[PDB]
Amino acid sequence: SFVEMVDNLRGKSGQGYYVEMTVGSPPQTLNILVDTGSSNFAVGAAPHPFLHRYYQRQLSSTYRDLRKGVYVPYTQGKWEGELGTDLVSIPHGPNVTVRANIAAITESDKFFINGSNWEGILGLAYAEIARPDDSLEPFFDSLVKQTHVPNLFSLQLCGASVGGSMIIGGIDHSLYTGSLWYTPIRREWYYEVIIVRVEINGQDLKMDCKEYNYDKSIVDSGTTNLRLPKKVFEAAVKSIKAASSTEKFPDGFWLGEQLVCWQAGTTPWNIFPVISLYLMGEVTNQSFRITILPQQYLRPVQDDCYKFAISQSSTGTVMGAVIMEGFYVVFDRARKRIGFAVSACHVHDEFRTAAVEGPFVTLDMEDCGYN
Ligand SMILES: CCCN(CCC)C(=O)c1cc(C(N)=O)cc(C(=O)N[C@@H](Cc2cc(F)cc(F)c2)[C@H](O)CNCc2cccc(OC)c2)c1
Repeated sequence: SFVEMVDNLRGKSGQGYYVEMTVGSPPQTLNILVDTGSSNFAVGAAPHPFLHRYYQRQLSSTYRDLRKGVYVPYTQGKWEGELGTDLVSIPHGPNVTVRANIAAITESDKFFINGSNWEGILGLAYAEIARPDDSLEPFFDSLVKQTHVPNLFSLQLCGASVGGSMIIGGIDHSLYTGSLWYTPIRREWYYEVIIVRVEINGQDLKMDCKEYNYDKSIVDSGTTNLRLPKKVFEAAVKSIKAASSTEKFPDGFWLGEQLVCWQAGTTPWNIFPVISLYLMGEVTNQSFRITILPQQYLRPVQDDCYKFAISQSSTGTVMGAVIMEGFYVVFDRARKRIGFAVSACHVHDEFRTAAVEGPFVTLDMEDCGYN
């Protein structure tokens, strides 16, 4: 826990959350995107149309070239660069300084975002998915090994300019209400989890639960939307369409292409269903659920306009930012588990509320994992 880290994240809707950090000596301040969906720490190290500032190795007395190139291909985009090590600090984070690996970005493609206000990315996931390979120690591992910071961190992402908190080294009890519910981290590469059941407005989607994790399911703060496998995505859109059949929307809408609008303050929230994702518990045949409100998957962009924040995937389920926003998420690396709880900055609806509830009985949860 720590009071100094409570409101240390900012960003703008759909553009990711970022925390401030400093690299080098003397300290070079840079806004770094918080990403539990990758494992590389990378910062702009050369001009780019979208970068307001960038890491200048030359000006840091502590830089150290590792003399190795590097590139990382995300679903979204990619960047290329040169590996090295330098001293890093998080102003509004723990009170420590560590020498970590740093990918100085020299070239990028569809990575940086115009007006995002961040110039680097902090992959908080495990070594196994780090580039060039799992020998390039990710930041958090370095932090844990060099300092006493406990091997744990939590994220409180709040919707709307946007903000939230990244509690390094623990859990801050003033950021959530109710009980925390844990789901096992299936394997230490991405923050993989297993979804055992899915319901829309109470109705079980009735799909073989292997489909829910077809390929895999991960907790990705570096992705905006809720990303579902083809078969699942189709099932939901069909279910969500019917629920809101009272009104009609262009196909481009359900495809995330064109937004929809309503006379300011008249958004028909009630016609959009809640989605319940049931996760594997810590005990035998036990699980729990987190419920998302349409206020979470209908991202805001005169009138009130929104984008359908649920898109299909070819790489498994992705519990993105919009899914994390309603809750306080705990990445308990030490106990290989992820905890969920109603956030202090939860979404609102006079007649409905996002939640984390348990316990539930769910037989054969192991069969839900894909192989
Ligand atoms: C956060 C800003 C919001 N953006 C920004 C662009 C509009 C999104 O909404 C978005 C949409 C999509 C999509 N439409 O599918 C994909 C990504 C994405 O790829 N994010 C990674 C971090 C990242 C943020 C960034 F802003 C730009 C960027 F290029 C990448 C993340 O790490 C992916 N983890 C899974 C993984 C897959 C393959 C390879 C891996 O290797 C480790 C990991 C982000």
